[PDB]
Amino acid sequence: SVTSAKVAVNGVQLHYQQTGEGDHAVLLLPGMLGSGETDFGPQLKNLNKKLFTVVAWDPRGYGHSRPPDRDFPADFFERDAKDAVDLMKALKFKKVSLLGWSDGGITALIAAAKYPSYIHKMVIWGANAYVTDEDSMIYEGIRDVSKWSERTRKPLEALYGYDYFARTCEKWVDGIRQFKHLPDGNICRHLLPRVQCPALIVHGEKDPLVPRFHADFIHKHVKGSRLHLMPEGKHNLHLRFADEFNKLAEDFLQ
Ligand SMILES: NC(=O)[C@@H](N)Cc1ccc(O)cc1
Ligand SMILES: [Mg+2]
Ligand SMILES: [Mn+2]
Repeated sequence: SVTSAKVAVNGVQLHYQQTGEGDHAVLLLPGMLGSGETDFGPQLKNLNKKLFTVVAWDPRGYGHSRPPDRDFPADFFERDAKDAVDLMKALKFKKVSLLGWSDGGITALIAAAKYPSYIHKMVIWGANAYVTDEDSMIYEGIRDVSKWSERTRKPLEALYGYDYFARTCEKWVDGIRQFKHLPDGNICRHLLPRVQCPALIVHGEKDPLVPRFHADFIHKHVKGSRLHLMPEGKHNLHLRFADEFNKLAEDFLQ
């Protein structure tokens, strides 16, 4: 059973889902336009409820954390990272582990680096710490939700309605473009060496959105990290291979 609610954090009413009675608190961080409802069903259902207390949050402007509407300032990943940690603190957790997917993995990396005393362990997949020319072709190619996959679009179109979905996606691409102009096309290359907790980087070898060199780079610069490659995994490996992923995550977190 899962409970949904909102809590006031940094001027916004953030929505989140929570389940479990475990003493090990875990936050599930969704990707672009994601939410606990669309990105973490299998985890909120199957992660061990005796071992963990699981929380899946909706970044401001995403999921049900509306208003406000989503905007992408130069520091939007850092703003989400602060909101995520403040949300867990508002929920009274003294320390937490992070499971971050894609943009959520980027967010998790930043949170671990900026609030090291609050993060126990971290599991991230599909994240990229910077943008290259190869990446540009990829994100520019997804700007138009019209060309998106029918199966991948349906859930977001249902949650937000076509208009908000389409527009926010365009604004997301515009936000990423700004990183390309910065030195090293940096998003969080500089924070990787500051992650002090045990980290597990998972990557689907058939991931069509994030080239593997991005996972290799994060693995290289996050001290003590482990890199797990899934031969058949794509970008949504925690959903397509949920039992395998959940087992992997549960083993690492304990
Ligand atoms: N779903 C998300 O959170 C995006 N980070 C996925 C993505 C990665 C790289 C890209 O070039 C484009 C899209
Ligand atoms: Mg450089
Ligand atoms: Mn929600």
